[PDB]
Amino acid sequence: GPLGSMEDFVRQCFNPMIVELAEKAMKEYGEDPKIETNKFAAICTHLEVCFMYSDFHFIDERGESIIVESGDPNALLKHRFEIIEGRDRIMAWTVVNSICNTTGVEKPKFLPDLYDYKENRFIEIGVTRREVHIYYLEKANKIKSEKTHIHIFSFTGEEMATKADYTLDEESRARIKTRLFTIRQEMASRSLWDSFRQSE
Ligand SMILES: O=c1[nH]c(-c2ccc(-c3nnn[nH]3)cc2)ncc1O
Ligand SMILES: [Mn+2]
Ligand SMILES: [Mn+2]
Repeated sequence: GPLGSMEDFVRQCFNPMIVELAEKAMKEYGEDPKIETNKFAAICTHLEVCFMYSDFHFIDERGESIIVESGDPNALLKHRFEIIEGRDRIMAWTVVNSICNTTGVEKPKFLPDLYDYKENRFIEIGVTRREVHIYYLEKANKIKSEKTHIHIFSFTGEEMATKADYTLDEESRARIKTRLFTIRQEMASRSLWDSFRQSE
């Protein structure tokens, strides 16, 4: 079929909030979304997975973890996750320092993606177009800090997580995998996938 533009794919297939946050992130690092387009799409995808990982997960009045998918969570519930990704560098470290001084949890050396108030740990989310194990190993080597939990998704449904602890229920992680499958399939119909995959 005809080759589409990755720009078009991104703007048509990700929520505008995600696209804007990705643009802001690339600007901050001196990267042009209109030239590093596979990167733009990868940044959107990862950001979306971070949001999806956190979506609908609360902690109840009794202090326990619950899932609320209706868009009307009662006011006494607290979000289970803090989202660190998507924030500019100053605000991200501000949020991390806050958590670390509050919870007593040690300070990471690089910004992680989420903080889990149930499991009391930072999470690094990975999304890879390669084998999850190789990618798990790469993230781990950069982290070097036994505290941060790593959770890797691929575009083909494989996951790998620290100590085989997957944090979330199967249905939550299936939502993420279904979304990644949808992204891959749509890129493929626009003849964007092979390149996108190979560029990692
Ligand atoms: O885990 C994170 N990953 C990424 C990410 C950034 C760029 C790319 C990329 N660049 N060129 N192609 N892809 C892929 C992932 N950003 C933040 C993360 O926490
Ligand atoms: Mn990150
Ligand atoms: Mn990440």
